[PDB]
Amino acid sequence: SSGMVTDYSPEWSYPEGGVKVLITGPWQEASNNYSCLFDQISVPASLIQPGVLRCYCPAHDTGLVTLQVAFNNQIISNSVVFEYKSG
Amino acid sequence: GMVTDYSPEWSYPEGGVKVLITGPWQEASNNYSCLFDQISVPASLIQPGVLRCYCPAHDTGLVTLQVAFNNQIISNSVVFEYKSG
Repeated sequence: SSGMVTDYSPEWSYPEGGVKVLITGPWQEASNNYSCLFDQISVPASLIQPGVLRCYCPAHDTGLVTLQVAFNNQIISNSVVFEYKSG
Repeated sequence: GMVTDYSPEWSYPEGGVKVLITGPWQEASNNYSCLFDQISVPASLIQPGVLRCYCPAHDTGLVTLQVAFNNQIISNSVVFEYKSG
């Protein structure tokens, strides 16, 4: 299940967060221990189906941040840019 | 089959927003498309079960979003919204 993020949507959120984000990649594990880290802030993630993780982004100041996928809190993907826009 | 999820669920009237739609999409052939209130736009299979498309422009309001293959609808309809902006 370790590898690289193939896509994610949306690529941004307003500062208050609370936006669903889908992240695709080689995630296959059955165990419910996936999480997503936005600028190191962790939120739980759910495996919708093989290769598809869903999470609701956390609140964060405007700016660009790293978005990573972890399993048992261990980073298992590359970092991709996620943007918090002032809006 | 059925759409398992999709994101984002909305767009501004001008459209031009990337939308990922997940489900039982396995086909190898490059003939997937997405229908927004009957407006068709091409879609690409990023990887099994994952389709990417860029939504069309549309007047404010709720519309149906469906997945098709070879121009024939193969999924249920899910709500997609164009917000005033």
